[PDB]
Amino acid sequence: HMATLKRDKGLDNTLKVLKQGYLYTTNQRNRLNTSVFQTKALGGKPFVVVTGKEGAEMFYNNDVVQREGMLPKRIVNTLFGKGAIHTVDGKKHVDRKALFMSLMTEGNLNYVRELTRTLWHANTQRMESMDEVNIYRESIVLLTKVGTRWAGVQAPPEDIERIATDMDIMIDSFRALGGAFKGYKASKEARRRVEDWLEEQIIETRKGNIHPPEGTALYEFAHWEDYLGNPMDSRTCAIDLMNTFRPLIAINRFVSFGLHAMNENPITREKIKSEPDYAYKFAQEVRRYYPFVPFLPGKAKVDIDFQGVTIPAGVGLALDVYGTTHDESLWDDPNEFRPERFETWDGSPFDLIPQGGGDYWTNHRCAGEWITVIIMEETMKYFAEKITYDVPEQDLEVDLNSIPGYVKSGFVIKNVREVVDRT
Ligand code: HEM
Repeated sequence: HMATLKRDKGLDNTLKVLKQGYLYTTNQRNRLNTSVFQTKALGGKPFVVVTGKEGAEMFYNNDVVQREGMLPKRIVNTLFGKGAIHTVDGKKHVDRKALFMSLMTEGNLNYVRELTRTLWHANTQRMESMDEVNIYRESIVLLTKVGTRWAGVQAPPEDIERIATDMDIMIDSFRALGGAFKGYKASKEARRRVEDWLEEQIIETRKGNIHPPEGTALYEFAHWEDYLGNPMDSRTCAIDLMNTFRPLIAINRFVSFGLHAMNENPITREKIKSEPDYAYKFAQEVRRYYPFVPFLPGKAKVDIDFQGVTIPAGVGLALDVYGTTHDESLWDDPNEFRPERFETWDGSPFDLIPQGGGDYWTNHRCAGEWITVIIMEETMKYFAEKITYDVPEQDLEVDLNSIPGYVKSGFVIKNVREVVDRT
């Protein structure tokens, strides 16, 4: 019958995972000479790490994989929220996921494109006026304006900076993989403030005291009823409403990385300007190449025969996101930033998985992938075409051994000047 699963042995390898970061799984495959291995982590719990197209296709087979209950409790407490869409499976999930996906119309996607473009255009003067601009921060603030407006949440200009900071702390809060860390309680408090704020909007909308536009997240979520005819309770509704735009705000990570790429590979700036298709390819290449999501947790519902081993019923599963997006058999020279690779990509649901794999409607795949690519296209076109700027000496390192993925400096620019033909 099948072979015995190889192990990264140890009672609990969480510390070792954290020390090796986005390279943990590749390091283990390499040293064990295997495509699939088991490790215990998160308090002695076994997880079988799977990768590649075959790992992704199996991970998103709902007949054999459970996702409910597999996120670390602390990460639910800070990043996603109690009872969030990420936390449910089966009919309850498909029903609620349809609500998220219903927002992703052609018009709403066009709207997010236009918002992003207008706000960057409107921000030029501010940025010229600054001695230096930390792109990670400036983009998170700008994207807070985009995301709240797109979601139909009215956010007073005077609150945007605090909101952005709260979002930042939440987005960062997967850094310990569910373990204790110094910043955990601050992350919880950020979450409580943002949940309280949104809950009030939901209640006021349901009472008829405010009138968000039809088709926005706030409107649609406040009024939605599940397959049994019941609304979300107000707190859960606020939680899932946040899940429509916190991750939009999180695109600031990719904005920073994109400017990093454009800096390291200056030909890409010229190509963004010259080739209309190229900004899309560039955006896709940022998502593939840079680290953000390391892996995703699930559980085997039944014994699964996979790549010559048997994965036992009840054991954890970890889909390797970083490893799949850097798989040398999927991506020629996976550690080269090369937007042109997208000229030949067939659109598979199972290779380009930085925001999950599988199906939008029946799997837990990111609802916001289209938005992410849109926002990145517009933002990179802006920085490539609309302004010039200098990049001072700074710490540009992206440490692959440290979750979460960041440019150490945030990516700082100076001497911003609008590009204007005045002749
Ligand atoms: C900034 C970059 C983003 C990253 C790296 C990202 C990544 C991910 C990943 C890895 C998942 C989980 C896939 C799985 O569990 O199988 C996910 C789920 C989700 N994403 Fe994103 N995402 C991003 C942006 C967005 C945007 C912009 C939105 C909304 C506008 C969004 C909404 C969601 C939702 C609602 C889910 C949960 C779907 C479900 O559980 O069925 N994401 N995302």
